[PDB]
Amino acid sequence: DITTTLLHPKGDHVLHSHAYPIFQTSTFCFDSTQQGADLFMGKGEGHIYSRLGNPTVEQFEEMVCSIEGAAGSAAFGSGMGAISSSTLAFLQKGDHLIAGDTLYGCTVSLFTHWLPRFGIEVDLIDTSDVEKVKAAWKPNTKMVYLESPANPTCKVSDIKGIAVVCHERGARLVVDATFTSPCFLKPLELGADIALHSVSKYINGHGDVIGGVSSAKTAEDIATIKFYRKDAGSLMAPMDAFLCARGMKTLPIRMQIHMENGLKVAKFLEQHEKIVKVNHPGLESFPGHDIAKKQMTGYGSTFLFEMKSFEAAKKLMEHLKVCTLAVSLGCVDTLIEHPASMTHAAVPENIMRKQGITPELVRISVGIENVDDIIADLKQALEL
Amino acid sequence: AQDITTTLLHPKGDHVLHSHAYPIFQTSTFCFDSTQQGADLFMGKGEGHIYSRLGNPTVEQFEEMVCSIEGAAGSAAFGSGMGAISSSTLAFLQKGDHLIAGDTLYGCTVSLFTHWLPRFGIEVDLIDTSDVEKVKAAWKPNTKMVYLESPANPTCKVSDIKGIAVVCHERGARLVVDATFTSPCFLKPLELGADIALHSVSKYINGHGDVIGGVSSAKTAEDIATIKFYRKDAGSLMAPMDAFLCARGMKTLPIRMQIHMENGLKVAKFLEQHEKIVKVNHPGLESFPGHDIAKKQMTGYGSTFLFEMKSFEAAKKLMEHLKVCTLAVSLGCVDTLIEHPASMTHAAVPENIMRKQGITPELVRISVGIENVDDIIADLKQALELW
Amino acid sequence: AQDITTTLLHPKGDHVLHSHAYPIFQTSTFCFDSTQQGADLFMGKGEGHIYSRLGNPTVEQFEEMVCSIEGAAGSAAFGSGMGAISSSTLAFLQKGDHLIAGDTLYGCTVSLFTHWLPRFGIEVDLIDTSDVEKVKAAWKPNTKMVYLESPANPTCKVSDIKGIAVVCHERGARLVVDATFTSPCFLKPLELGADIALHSVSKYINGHGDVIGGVSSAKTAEDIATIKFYRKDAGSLMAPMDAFLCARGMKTLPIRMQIHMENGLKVAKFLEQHEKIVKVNHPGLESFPGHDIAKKQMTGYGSTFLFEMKSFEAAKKLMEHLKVCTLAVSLGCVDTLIEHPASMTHAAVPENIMRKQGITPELVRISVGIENVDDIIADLKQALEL
Amino acid sequence: AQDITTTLLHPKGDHVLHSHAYPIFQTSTFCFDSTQQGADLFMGKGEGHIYSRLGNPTVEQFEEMVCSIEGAAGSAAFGSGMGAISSSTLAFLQKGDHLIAGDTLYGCTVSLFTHWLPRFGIEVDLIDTSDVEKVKAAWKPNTKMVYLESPANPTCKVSDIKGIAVVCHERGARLVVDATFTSPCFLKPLELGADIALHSVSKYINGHGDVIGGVSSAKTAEDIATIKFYRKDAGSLMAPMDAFLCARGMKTLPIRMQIHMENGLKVAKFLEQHEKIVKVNHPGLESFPGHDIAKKQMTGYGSTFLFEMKSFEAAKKLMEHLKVCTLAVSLGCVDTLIEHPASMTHAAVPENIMRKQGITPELVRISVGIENVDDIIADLKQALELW
Ligand SMILES: C/C=C(/N=C/c1c(COP(=O)(O)O)cnc(C)c1O)C(=O)O
Ligand SMILES: C/C=C(/N=C/c1c(COP(=O)(O)O)cnc(C)c1O)C(=O)O
Ligand SMILES: C/C=C(/N=C/c1c(COP(=O)(O)O)cnc(C)c1O)C(=O)O
Ligand SMILES: C/C=C(/N=C/c1c(COP(=O)(O)O)cnc(C)c1O)C(=O)O
Repeated sequence: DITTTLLHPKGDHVLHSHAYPIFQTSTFCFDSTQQGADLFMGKGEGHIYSRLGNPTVEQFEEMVCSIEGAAGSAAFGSGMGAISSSTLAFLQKGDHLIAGDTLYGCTVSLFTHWLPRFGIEVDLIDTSDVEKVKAAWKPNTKMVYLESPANPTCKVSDIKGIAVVCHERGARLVVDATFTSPCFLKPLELGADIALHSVSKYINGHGDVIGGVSSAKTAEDIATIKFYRKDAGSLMAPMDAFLCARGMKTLPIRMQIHMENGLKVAKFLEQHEKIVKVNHPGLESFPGHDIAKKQMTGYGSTFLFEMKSFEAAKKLMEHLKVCTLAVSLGCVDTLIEHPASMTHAAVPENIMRKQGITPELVRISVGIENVDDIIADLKQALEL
Repeated sequence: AQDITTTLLHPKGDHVLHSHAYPIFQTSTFCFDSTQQGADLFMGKGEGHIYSRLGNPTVEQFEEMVCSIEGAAGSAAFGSGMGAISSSTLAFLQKGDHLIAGDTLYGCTVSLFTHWLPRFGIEVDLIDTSDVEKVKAAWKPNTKMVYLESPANPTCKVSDIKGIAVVCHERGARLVVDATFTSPCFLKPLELGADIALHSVSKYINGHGDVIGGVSSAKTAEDIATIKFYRKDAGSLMAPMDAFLCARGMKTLPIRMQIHMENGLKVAKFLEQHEKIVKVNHPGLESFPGHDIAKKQMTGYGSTFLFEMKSFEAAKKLMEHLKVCTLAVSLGCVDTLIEHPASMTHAAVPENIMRKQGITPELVRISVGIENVDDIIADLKQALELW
Repeated sequence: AQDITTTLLHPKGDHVLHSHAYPIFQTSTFCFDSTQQGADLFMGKGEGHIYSRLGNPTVEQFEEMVCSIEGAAGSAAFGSGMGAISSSTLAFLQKGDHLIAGDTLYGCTVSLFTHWLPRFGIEVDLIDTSDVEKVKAAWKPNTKMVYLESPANPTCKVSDIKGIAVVCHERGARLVVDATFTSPCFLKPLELGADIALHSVSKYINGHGDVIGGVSSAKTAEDIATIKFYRKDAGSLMAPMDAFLCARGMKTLPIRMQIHMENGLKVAKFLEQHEKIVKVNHPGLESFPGHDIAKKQMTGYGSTFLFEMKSFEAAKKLMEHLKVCTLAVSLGCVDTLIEHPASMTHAAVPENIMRKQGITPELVRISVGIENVDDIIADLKQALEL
Repeated sequence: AQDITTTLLHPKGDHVLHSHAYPIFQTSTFCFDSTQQGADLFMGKGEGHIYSRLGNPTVEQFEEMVCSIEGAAGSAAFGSGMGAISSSTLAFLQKGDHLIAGDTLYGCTVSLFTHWLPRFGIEVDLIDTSDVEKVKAAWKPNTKMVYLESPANPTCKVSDIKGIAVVCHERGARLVVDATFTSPCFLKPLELGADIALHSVSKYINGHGDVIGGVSSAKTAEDIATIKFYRKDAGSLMAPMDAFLCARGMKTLPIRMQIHMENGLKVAKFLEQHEKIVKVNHPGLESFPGHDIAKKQMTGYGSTFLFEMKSFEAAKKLMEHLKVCTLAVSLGCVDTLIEHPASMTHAAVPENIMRKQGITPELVRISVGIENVDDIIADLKQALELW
């Protein structure tokens, strides 16, 4: 399994240190002018300046790279840094982007407010249907951007299918795989060109850092991403890379519990009288199931369910003793949130409708607490 | 008027659990009391926090410190100076807009303005901003922004910020000034007419060579809100631990800058009179073109400057035989740094731009630290006197 | 009743500024509202903080977490396991007192008991604590404390904590137990009758090999107050950053221990049936001397144990041709560690005490991590075939 | 002779992976090349590391900086000043030995010496060490150590270190000096004859009020080894992150101490001439007993000192109405702190020792920071002139 690989990453120890040191430094010394000049031309081994490359950050990069099966990986200050760099490194004025109609709030914001200002045409469309992608296609389409399962509805897209369309028609396929982690979803393995995550979520898993990572199938593309990063300036700080690498050491073990717990909570909720419906990709009733079952080796533990009214949703969210009312996901403890008024509050009403987000929906992120304790907490907030 | 040393040591805000040092909020998310209290914070209603990308208390304390020396309506911290530059430009500029920028800029700003902006349909001209008439001559009906570095990295070329600000204000353009080389102790672009002042905190502000970060300050509440809206989507964030270090570094900014200024001038004068040195580009020297603008618009000088040797081989012999100065890029550190712009910080700048910047293989850039100045001068002197 | 996994993920206490992760109070000192309020806090009156050596909120959060698994009146965090050991013993023992300690202990514990305590006028007898009668026989009118590790470092020798605690209760002596090797998931000494339970946090509790720290937990409020009073003067503090990392590490302690246990047992059994191996000392093996006491007193096992090679040359050959296991001291990390006690962790212990501990150039100690066991066995197997 | 400022900015030792800032070795253990190479390291042969309790690279960098200003054979870092004091005393003293210590000491040092040492069969007398004759009169055949704090916390009482060192040297006792209040910039006890100089690093050395730590330096390789042998068993360690912060703090130590010294003297003179102030105990004042000794044995003054108000009520009124000084214990921070010894730092000192120490409810201790001195003085003045 992946645990051994993550505990035994490639490369040398620094001064025989067992834990890899924190290179809390901005700059690096040169042995000579020639050696420094050589490093700026990409010749020889070594470092220059932490924005171009930091050993502690590179160590975390290598960890993600190996699990993704990439040619390379780039860490950023946030998921949004990885997202904006994995798109604006490639898209320019006159290009067209097709994006999933259902996305994290700030991704909607990026694609909807910023890209069109830079002359980039953007269409949000229902990517759970490959033919809708073929129809939205234009002669200037350079990229398709997917989340799958999507935030917050878990809507599934056919990554393999869309990848074939992209390869045939000369477009990059970019997949935000935050919700599932690289334990269970490896988009590069499905034909995607770029796979990215908010490391703030499962990969770090401890709710104490914000970070992003992007991984590219080709050496050229990862180099472009790092060239953009050098100029856009969204970096992972060395301390944060130390914590992300450290949190990643328990990643495969944490996901196993996340997946089993998310599944059990979802079923509990699904057969409860108070719950209209549960959107979990691992349920036989959920419309994305057959594709998700086939394209993923497991499931994350964040999903959405429907209450009968706003009052009922508020009442449930406000009477949990173990679950915490908070945005974010993928933390070791259970989080709960209300998309309409929180993570997706700023989404234009028209895109809101297309996503199917209403005041009755509540989103949960199941931690690794004992399941029966979290089922019990939900139970008393539902019935009592 | 309370001195700046005092202001930086006593920033406004409540203590947290009576802690003397401001804690490190190494957290991603924040808890809500109720769905209403959370919904409201997302609406901008009420006091509190949601998520560190949107606002982190440790970072916010550092932003308050900066906002207070700058005299701004607000400040935003970033993962790097480049994060601050991207967000202070691309937050306002859009396809069809025109930017006038100084022709002498930090190499990666050159790359940003030259490779990325045009790909986004932004028109860019690099102009000699030391001449206001040339800025006027480059102006177009669609000009939206002027971006300046003064003194410029690495040649110390001085631009008339005041004079340029008048033209921006008459014609509806934002004036954005990168004041990294001088620090906000000595250069306050918002007091000179700029709309935005920004810094690589990586340099003087932090001062200890152990953090990369950026900060941008705006004259107007609206502009700082727009910048932070961009930051939220573009994602260049200062990490809580890095904010804690920069705020800590900043506690000694005024006294460090006083020593930097005085050391830098003494080193420049020593070099200026040395047989081996052809020319010294320090804006505090009377021989420097633009000394008169610099002395009127600033209140001191940073300690990073450029000088000319007789040859490239002479520059290398100097650079490689120092025992106190360290050969490395960056600047504004407590210890003295030295580098060769032509093959290092500015090695990727396109040939025509490098020629217009005046960067040759004979040039050496020094960033003088806070060591005893006699030790620094004796180190340079022994290297210049080598067999 | 809430499960321990849930308990560790939901520590008691107020959030600071609504922060989800508990903040790192990297501060030395704290402000007072008024002279009266400062003065009151110095007298233990009212709620609040003064100075991090007396108490730091980040450190106290970690302390609360540990106090909960142990079932203690209170816990104290220190700069190291040795700080915990020194403070848990010398806070109580004074000139003329007598201490009985297990004869097989961590090397620096031996150094502490054998070099420093007798200089402070404290009499120390190291005796075989796996036999309760040898404890009774070694007793004196001035015996104030019994100190144990079980299973012991590095031989895993098991003592009957519960039987020894009865003797201590009867005779007016504190029982102090170093439970580092087992973690508080599996061994809770305060539940067996011990007065104090301590750990090198550097090991399983943190579990990520990147911090050094100690913790001590006491059955009574008066004893933990005494320990903290010693700590105020001796000055072995846990740093706020390290407390943040230990609390964070501890968030996964129960799942990590479960894997450590099952992994360790599988590796012990593989070695027990390999022809190159004379014996395996794992308290969870049916063939191990104190197995019955250990099954009864503990609810699982740590994954650090000792095995015997045929010669020094074979032991060396094994340790130096492993590709996954790392040659290094320490234990309880996420990754597998391996060490040669005779020349490393216990190199400094006097011949005298080494004879009685049964440590020889042929013993190798492994600390099995949470890697896939099949990878650890494959590494071991490959080295044993050269 | 290279200045101390330069020396601290340019410490000996190789760079790690060419990193300009020294990395933080947040690790517990270290890998061995072979069983022989590890065996060797346990015997003390070869270069390298084993385990962070025995030695950590980031902590050793901080130790070398301290060793370099002290002039020592080696230094050892601890989790606190109290860890440095414990390990500097109990590593040497054993049952039957006798210690002479100053009668005016930091509260917890009093607790250590009067509560813990006697329990270990060590005999202790607290003596007025400002009188060398009183030290000689308290000497016994078994005296093994004299421990001094000078100027003492909180009364600034001055001991003659040099004169007392002569007696220690003649009679085979170690002289241990706690030099926390003055910093190693201004007081170097190893140059005056001490065997051991120690500090709470939590104060001036780190300077930023965000770390608790201790350091002890010895004149002899054998003594520093014994101190470290004790440390490995007593377990008071400086954490790698804390060592990183202390080393970074120490980079500005000389300039910070220069401002502390000047500010502190100016505040003392202001208070000394103020109608509301009865007496000022600053060892830099001509009116202070022991000024002549302090001026001869130190090359400057710390900025923490004590003054006497007309009453407890007057003291409380002053302490509670300041806006730039912060009411809190500790000292040597960049910002100004103020404290009431009688009910705070020394509230736990036995009545007899407190009468000997001279501590009354009328005394206020101020630790003067690096704020502009006019701002600090104006803040004191407005509080002293309250309705
Ligand atoms: C508060 C944030 C939430 N999500 C964020 C997120 C990001 C953005 O990642 P940074 O937050 O920039 O690291 C990217 N991609 C996905 C699928 C996401 O869900 C949340 O929903 O609760
Ligand atoms: C290695 C870096 C050098 N400069 C950087 C720099 C930045 C960029 O700031 P970050 O490096 O992104 O924090 C922005 N603005 C100015 C005037 C700069 O000098 C250097 O010159 O040596
Ligand atoms: C290198 C250290 C090893 N052990 C340490 C240890 C300590 C001491 O704990 P600090 O090292 O002070 O945290 C206390 N108690 C026990 C049963 C221990 O094994 C080791 O054996 O490999
Ligand atoms: C709050 C602390 C104060 N003092 C401390 C101190 C220590 C003890 O050092 P740690 O505090 O253990 O680093 C040792 N030696 C001296 C002369 C001291 O002043 C104080 O006075 O206000």
